[PDB]
Amino acid sequence: CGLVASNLNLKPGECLRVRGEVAPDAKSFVLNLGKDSNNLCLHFNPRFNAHGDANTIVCNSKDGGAWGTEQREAVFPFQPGSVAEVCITFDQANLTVKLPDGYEFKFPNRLNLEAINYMAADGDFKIKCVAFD
Amino acid sequence: CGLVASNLNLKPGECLRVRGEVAPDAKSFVLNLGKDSNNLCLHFNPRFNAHGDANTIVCNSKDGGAWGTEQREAVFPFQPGSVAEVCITFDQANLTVKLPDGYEFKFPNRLNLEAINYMAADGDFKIKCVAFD
Ligand SMILES: CCCO[C@@H]1O[C@H](CO)[C@@H](O[C@@H]2O[C@H](CO)[C@H](O)[C@H](OCc3cn(CC(=O)c4cccc(O)c4)nn3)[C@H]2O)[C@H](O)[C@H]1NC(C)=O
Ligand SMILES: CCCO[C@@H]1O[C@H](CO)[C@@H](O[C@@H]2O[C@H](CO)[C@H](O)[C@H](OCc3cn(CC(=O)c4cccc(O)c4)nn3)[C@H]2O)[C@H](O)[C@H]1NC(C)=O
Repeated sequence: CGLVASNLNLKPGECLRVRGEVAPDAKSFVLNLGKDSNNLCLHFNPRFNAHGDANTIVCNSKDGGAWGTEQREAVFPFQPGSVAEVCITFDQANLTVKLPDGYEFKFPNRLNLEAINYMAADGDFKIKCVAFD
Repeated sequence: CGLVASNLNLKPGECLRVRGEVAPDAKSFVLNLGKDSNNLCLHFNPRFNAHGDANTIVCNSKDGGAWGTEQREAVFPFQPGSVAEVCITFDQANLTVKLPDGYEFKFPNRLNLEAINYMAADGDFKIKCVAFD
């Protein structure tokens, strides 16, 4: 288990930036954002090779412990053995996730949070920097 | 409170860098580092005007919930309403705290910690970036 941060108080429009090292033999990594471990407005899960999936970004939510409906994106701007930065903001409608190689997508905001207060990292990604604009 | 982070996995010799905003009306701010909230190898508390002190850094430890003996530093390179970076490293014997304007001091590692896994901020200091080298 990686870094866990709480009391983030990230408000709408504000940008969370996370930079880390993807392991040379990375299979999967996770960035979870929300209120706490049972309440995630974003589970962000790039799979290099995990759960039968190759080079696929899997996203979901978790509401009161229940996983929501999974969604997949169609670009994979991550390499094993490289540094990667991810930038995330939100409003009441969507989270906007900005990634390397110019790519960006929205994920619906399915929870009712006033602020994002919790972040947790897991898997094959070593956090080097977190910034809270 | 302010930001709380766990699973930091900071090891001897590694540098934890914290940048933030000292409030315009600052009286006091705190960075706590250790194993968890009850086991702090460093309670770092710059006091502009608080708890009987003026322009003094107070340091302490907390061991199993019990506060140690306070140490007061000789330097105070902070001002209200400014940005500040603090860099912390540690080893067997001491924490080394590097402050703005080239100041630094040592505080004994009273718990003999071999890893720092917990950090928390409180008071008139808003964390904007946390980095690991
Ligand atoms: C809809 C049902 C379809 O079948 C599958 O069902 C699976 C089980 O529910 C589903 O996987 C789960 O998807 C969730 C998101 O929708 C989560 O990604 C579930 O994992 C949660 C998790 C695991 N971990 C630890 C981790 O990622 C990790 C831990 C250590 C090392 C490492 O490289 C990674 N953290 N969070 C993950 O197990 C698969 O994504 C899903 N596949 C499809 C195509 O939908
Ligand atoms: C004046 C005669 C009594 O002596 C005092 O006794 C005090 C109580 O023991 C002692 O203070 C405590 O020292 C501890 C370290 O030895 C801690 O600093 C105690 O505070 C814990 C604390 C508080 N906070 C929240 C905080 O920093 C904050 C929160 C909101 C606004 C703000 O400006 C600041 N975080 N941690 C702090 O209350 C003071 O250091 C001590 N002072 C002297 C000069 O001896």
